[PDB]
Amino acid sequence: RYKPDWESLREHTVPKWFDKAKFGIFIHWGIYSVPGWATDAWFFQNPYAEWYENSLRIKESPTWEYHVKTYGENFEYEKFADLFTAEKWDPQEWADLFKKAGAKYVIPTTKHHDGFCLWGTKYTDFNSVKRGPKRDLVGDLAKAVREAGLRFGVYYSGGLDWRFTTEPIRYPEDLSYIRPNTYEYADYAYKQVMELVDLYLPDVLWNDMGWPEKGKEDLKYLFAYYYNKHPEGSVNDRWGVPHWDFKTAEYHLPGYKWEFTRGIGLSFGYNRNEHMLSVEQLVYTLVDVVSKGGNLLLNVGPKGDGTIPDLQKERLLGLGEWLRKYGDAIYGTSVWERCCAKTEDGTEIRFTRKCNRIFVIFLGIPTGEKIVIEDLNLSAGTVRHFLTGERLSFKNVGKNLEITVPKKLLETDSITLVLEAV
Amino acid sequence: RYKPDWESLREHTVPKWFDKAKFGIFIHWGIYSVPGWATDAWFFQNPYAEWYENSLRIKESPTWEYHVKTYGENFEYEKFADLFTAEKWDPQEWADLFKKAGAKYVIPTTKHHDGFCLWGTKYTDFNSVKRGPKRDLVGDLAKAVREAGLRFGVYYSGGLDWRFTTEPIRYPEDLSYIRPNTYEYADYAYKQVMELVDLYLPDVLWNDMGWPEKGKEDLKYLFAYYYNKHPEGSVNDRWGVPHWDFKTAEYHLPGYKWEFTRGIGLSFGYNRNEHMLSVEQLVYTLVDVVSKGGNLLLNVGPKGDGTIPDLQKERLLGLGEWLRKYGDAIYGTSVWERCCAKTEDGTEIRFTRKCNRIFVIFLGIPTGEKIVIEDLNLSAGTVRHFLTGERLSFKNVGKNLEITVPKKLLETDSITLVLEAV
Amino acid sequence: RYKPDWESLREHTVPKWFDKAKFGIFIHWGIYSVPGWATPDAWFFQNPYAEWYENSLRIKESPTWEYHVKTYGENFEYEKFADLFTAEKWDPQEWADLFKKAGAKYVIPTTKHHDGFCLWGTKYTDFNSVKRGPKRDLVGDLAKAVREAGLRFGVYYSGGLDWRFTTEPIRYPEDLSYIRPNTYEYADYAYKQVMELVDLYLPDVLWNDMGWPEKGKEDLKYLFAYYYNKHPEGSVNDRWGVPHWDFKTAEYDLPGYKWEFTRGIGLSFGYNRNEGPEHMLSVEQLVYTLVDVVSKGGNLLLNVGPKGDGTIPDLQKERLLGLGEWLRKYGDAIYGTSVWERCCAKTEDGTEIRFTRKCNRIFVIFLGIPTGEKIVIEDLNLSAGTVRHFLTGERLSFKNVGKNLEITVPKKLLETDSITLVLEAV
Amino acid sequence: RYKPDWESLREHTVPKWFDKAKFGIFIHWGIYSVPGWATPDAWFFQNPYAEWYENSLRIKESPTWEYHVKTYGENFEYEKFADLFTAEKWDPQEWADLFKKAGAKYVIPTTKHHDGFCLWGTKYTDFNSVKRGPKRDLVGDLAKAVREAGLRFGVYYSGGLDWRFTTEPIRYPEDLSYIRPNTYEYADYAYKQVMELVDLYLPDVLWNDMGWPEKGKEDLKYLFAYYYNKHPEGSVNDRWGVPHWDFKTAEYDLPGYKWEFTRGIGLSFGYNRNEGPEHMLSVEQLVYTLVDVVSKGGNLLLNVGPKGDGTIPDLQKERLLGLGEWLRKYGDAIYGTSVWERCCAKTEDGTEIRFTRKCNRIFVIFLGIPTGEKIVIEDLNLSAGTVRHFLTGERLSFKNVGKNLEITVPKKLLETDSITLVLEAV
Repeated sequence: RYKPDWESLREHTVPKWFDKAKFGIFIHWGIYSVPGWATDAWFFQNPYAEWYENSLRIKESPTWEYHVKTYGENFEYEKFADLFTAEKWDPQEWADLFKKAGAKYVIPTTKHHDGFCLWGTKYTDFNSVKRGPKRDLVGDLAKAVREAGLRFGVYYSGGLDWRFTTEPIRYPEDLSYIRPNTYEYADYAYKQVMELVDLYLPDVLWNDMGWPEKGKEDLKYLFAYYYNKHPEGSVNDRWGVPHWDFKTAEYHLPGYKWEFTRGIGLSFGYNRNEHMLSVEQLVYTLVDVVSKGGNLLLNVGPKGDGTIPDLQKERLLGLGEWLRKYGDAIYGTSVWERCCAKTEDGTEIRFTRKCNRIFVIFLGIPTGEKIVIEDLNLSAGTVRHFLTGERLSFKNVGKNLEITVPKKLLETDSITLVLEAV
Repeated sequence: RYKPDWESLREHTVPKWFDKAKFGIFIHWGIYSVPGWATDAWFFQNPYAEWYENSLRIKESPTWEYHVKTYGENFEYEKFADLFTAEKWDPQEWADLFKKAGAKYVIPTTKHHDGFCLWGTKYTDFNSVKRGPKRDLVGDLAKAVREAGLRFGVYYSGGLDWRFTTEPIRYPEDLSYIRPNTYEYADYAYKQVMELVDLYLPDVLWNDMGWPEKGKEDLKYLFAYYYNKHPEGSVNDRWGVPHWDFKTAEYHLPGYKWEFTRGIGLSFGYNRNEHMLSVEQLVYTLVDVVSKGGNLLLNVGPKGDGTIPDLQKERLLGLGEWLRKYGDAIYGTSVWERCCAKTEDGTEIRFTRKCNRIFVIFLGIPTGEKIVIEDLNLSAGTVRHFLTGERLSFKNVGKNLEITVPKKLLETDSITLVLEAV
Repeated sequence: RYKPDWESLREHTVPKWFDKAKFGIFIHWGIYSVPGWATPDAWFFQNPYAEWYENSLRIKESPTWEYHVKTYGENFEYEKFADLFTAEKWDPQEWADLFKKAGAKYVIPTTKHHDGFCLWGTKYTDFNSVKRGPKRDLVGDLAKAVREAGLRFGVYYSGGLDWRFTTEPIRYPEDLSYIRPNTYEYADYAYKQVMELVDLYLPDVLWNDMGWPEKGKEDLKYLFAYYYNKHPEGSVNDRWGVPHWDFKTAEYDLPGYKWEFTRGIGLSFGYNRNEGPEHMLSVEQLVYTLVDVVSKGGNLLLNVGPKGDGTIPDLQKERLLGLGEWLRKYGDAIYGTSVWERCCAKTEDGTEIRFTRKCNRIFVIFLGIPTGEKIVIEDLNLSAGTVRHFLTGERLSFKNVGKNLEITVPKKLLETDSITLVLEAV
Repeated sequence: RYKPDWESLREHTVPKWFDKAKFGIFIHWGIYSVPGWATPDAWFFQNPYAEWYENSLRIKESPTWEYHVKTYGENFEYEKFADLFTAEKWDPQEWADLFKKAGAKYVIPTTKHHDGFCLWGTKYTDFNSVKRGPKRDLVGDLAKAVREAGLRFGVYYSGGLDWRFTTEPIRYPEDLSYIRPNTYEYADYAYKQVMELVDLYLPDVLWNDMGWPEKGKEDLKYLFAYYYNKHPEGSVNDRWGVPHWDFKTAEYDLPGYKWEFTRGIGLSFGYNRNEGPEHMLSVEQLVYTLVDVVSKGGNLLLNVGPKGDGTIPDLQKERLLGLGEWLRKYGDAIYGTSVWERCCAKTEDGTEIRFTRKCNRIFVIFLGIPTGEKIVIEDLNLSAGTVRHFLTGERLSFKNVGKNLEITVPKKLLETDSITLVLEAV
């Protein structure tokens, strides 16, 4: 039984499925998806479309100029809640896209910074049941995501809620005082995350932007309650308290579990003006992250009508096809003695490990047969072209390792050459 | 004038009437009185009928099985509030029962763990004025209790309120995190106890299960306000702060005032399945408690219709008759140099003291005339059969004391032989 | 057993002996007693308290600074009075028997006053009576003498103030909020010294002064639990700045808690040469103070300021024995009493009256003796039964007359009392 | 790099070596080892722990107080055992090779137990092994010997308890909440001493005991960051009373965190003369304890209590080598394993069973060897593939039969095992 203090809660370690999953889908979707527009002066020129309302409150910004042109100056940001009808939304079609993309978990924004809630919460009427789609989007997405056999978590903007503030964030230091600040908000955040736990029992609680100072001691109780109901549940590292199951990162060997998050593009919310990572670059991000002990949480930004855009869908299916082929070198693997290496050509290389098996993943395919890995030595054994299963020649030449893999096998690979030694 | 800090409030000592009263009546009565049913796995097999709702939230328990049989699985615990009509309730009949039982104070549950309030509180509609009896039960019981010349206090479940939680207590350690937890509850508890003070000015504030952590500093102010309005008021020791007027106990020579509480049976709330303490055993509990500096708070559990059950009433009237006879050896007494002694026969003995007078109370009546009290010596004087006032022979034989009391006088006593030395 | 948290420590109520004691002796005695001198907003510039001599000396051009420079010299540091403090003619058995005869039930000397000098052989400083002037453990030897005479023994300790740890004087009352030792080192020192007093002498009272250092306040829940588990009948005053205390103190309806009034037989606490009998209370005024305090639920802690050589001046000796004769006589109306429903009344004439209580008996103590047989107490009625003259037991005639009470005491029985007419209602 | 705040310090997970180590040696050795004596609610009056000798001695009329007065005399203070502690026949290379042969992967001696005596040349007290009996840095010389044998080296430190700073004994368990050093001085001392151990010996485990002084708890976020940045493979137990720890401890579904069970080969931790083989575990019981602990995700920290002269008694020596032979054999089922889906099972006969895991392999360790070829494990089914006898590798016939598991192991292969039948599922 977990107790509500930091010493006891650190008994809860990252669950097995999370370390083994490797790849998950972030979904940023709300009333900001309706306009879906973006471009130290970062907040004046904000490339993140989820931040639309903040950008709109800055009357000197490009966002305000776009809004007046499109919707008119008398159109409050709140009004987007009536436009957000998600008419073309099919949660089974989403889940199946995510499944074929190779994802093992999915995490939608239940409430982003703008305070709009995508479920039928009883602590505010500013929600998707009373407004917009007249629908519990979190609950319907959950059923569908799990109908596809995937795990389901929830994002919650605990640290920011612009239903509780009026002045915008213009500079990064404005974040230290433009927060809800009240005891009432601390209660509200606690009650809303407890509600998500009771209604949807998520496998991940993914907070953002810190937790209200007045509510930090509540998390002792919230985590104990969560873990005692759901020990395979997990918690990210954005609460500003001394517990977390995994760390997060946006810039990118650790002994702790962590997770790298980014959009297919730059923006997390849908952005009309959009800069995208090719299929190839997304494969090299996945591999590099997993080789260093991490999971990749890749963000999809749907449109207001519930459709995932064209350029996003095709990057995701291209990722999933590469994962059906090279999945055994990704899923369920631990790190090696080191993550990295190069060739004389200048091709980078990444290692993973399932038992005594170890996978060597090239970020690219070498032109030539004779490949020379700088500063690697292998202790005897047998080494194979993973994809074909074909035995290859190898010897140790000094500090380097010489391997020759036929042109025949190189042409079968897609995006990465993958080998496998025992 | 009392100030709101612990150093000043400890100037408030237990008032005179409380130490002199010796015997009070707990009354556990609410919507749980309607079903009135009970049997480390204590919470699965909970013999306390007040805990019905908690037991019902455990779907694997005998309570849930009884409830489905009797009321059906679609019957919410809250629905008992409409059944709780207290139609046969007569508060003057209660008070007069308590008076003849020998009680000097009465304490009903204004709000137990289930959160239902027996007065017309303005901070929730889950109360006896809006629901059930359409009546202020705390206010009517108060008037009647004081019409009989008795003092009136209030119990309040500050530490537990199941209107603010959904998950049940299964194990004792669940109590450390399954509490309301919010700032809103801390305010609610403070406001509701302030309301009881303003409406009913009780002579005892009897909290239960601790006070919300977020509200503990409020009690500085609440106690100062209470004492400055009502210096003869008193406060129990279940707030989890550094002040109290008397201690409480459920298991049973101290320099501090305390109070032992138990049901006539095991359960505090009415329990169909019910194990009762005979009249005799209740007399020996009273005496033993008072001889050690305590008061006995004995609990009555009425039925939903407002009647105190048969077996409870008869135990209470049997207690009160013994108190009309031997009351001067109980009421208004202080402890002696020691509480206790035995005879060679093995009969226990207890001492009390009014001035230089001291009472020797046997838990039983010896068969024989010659009685031998082990390890007692008396400094000269005169020693009498309390009930008859008759002088007796006595001498000191070593460390023991020999007394002979005629068979004639022994037969007049009921339950206890009582003597009196000067 | 007591545990070290404030909630648990409230279980320790005031010991029955201290409640019943009613009267005890303070003793302010130290190296300040050697010069033994003070003057007849600006209290610290013209300090009439001889204990405060070093502080006054630190204030250039104070009256104490005049008397120090002419009498001892400017180049003569206060610390060196410790070698002049020899206690030549000290006899602890002579003190303990004086105090016994005075009616006192407990005795409390200053083990360390504000100047930091310790009157026992503490191991945490050499600035003490064993290494310096007396070459004697004064606290220990007085403890034994006091205890052989059958009295309880407490210790005073200046926790909040130690001038061995500060240089700058207190000039104004607001200076007390910052001119303190302030260090963690000082907090440890104070804790270790009071633990040492507990272990060596197991006193019946721990009487701190001037608050406890802020950094050491949390230590006191450990020290109090430690003290009480070794000595359940121990007691603690209210000058530590923490939630727990056994009795309150003061130097200036009734309370339901135990408290203690303290004052000198004279004005100054430490011996003052420059203080004649005009600043001293007579035997009458001392009995009136005792009765007044006791009727309000307190003990009186009366201070005696001895000379550097260990003798108590005759003036002070005299008043103590006079008090004791009155207490040998009227003691059954003082010792072991409680408060009545009210403390006070007065006659139409103007003689103050005070009340105490032992069970159903009620003592009516007049502060003075009326010069007429017909006595009218204003604004009092009695529950009646019988009212008698306390000393002889003789029943008197009395009647409630409206809001007042009327009572006939023969001149024969008024002449049997000393200082106070005493009656008794049952 | 690690930063000094609890949130940042959770980044330091338990080092892979400690997770994989499975078995280490405690060594309780000090001046208490000289008398080396204890007895066969009231645990402190009749203490069977020889380490606690000084505390027992402080309790007048305890069994330890009897044995001290007759054997050494009443006037003989516990402190002077430090001069009798000479470690005449101590050889650290002999210990380190015993421990190596026993299969241990780490070794942890008491650098300072509750009595405050330090087994290294600390500069913060003279009450240590360099200035006193051994005239030797015992911690330093054992560290080198342990490290030359290829083992990891930790340090035990009694932070929460130091009897050089308290006089009064622990008589009851509630006394531990207040009879503590309590000063800021003590908090500084403990911090400086453990920083000194870090700087001198850079241990692989910091094993505190009895909590950390409350006034020093905030220091530990600085000390932990300091320790880990100098030594990332370092580890810290859970007896400091702060949010951060690397493994939990105990002396009495599975956990997902690392923990450690500690117990003596006998009852007492420090050497006890008055303790024969009836209070000692056999080789069988030690292997059963190790397996049980490891199947539940812990290491076993087995304590050895050496004599004052530095020798380990033959009884204790014997059991260690027996264990080691079993671990030389079945080590691939212990070292570097993890927990399986469940710890335990039992046969219909009643032989307990435990599980461990290396990748896809699953070891079925019987606590005992069945006396029949047909074996029925209750309430278990296997994912199957193949089940083989671990030692020989030979594939066995097996079938799931309802809720149980059936398995035929020839008598020839049952006779190849020592103490435990071991199987293996792939």
